[PDB]
Amino acid sequence: AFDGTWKVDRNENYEKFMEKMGINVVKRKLGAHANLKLTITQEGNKFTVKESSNFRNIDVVFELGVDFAYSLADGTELTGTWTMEGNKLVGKFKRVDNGKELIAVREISGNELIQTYTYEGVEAKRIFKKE
Repeated sequence: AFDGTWKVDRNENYEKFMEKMGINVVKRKLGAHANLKLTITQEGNKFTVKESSNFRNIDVVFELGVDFAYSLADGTELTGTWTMEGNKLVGKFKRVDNGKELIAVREISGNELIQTYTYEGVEAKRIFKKE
């Protein structure tokens, strides 16, 4: 493992969007409604290896600083960057829905992870990770 694998959660869009975005009938709550495993390992300027989620499971593509634009569980809505060293995270782009560029944190604490996503402005996170 380049850094770890630690795996459950993510931030709640299910909260952000729940609280602010659109909320509705938990439509854009991609925040919480799935198990997932997160791993990150290949080159050293990277953080990327993780195939597990409620239905799909594969997540392996990163750069010293990039993320994707697609919708984590809908049409297409996401940003691309993630720029840090492997120890912390900070990288961001604007979403796909039109453009919300905000995302910056590593998920790490003793062993507990923190994925803080953002979008125009909402940071939010939910994770308790790693065995």
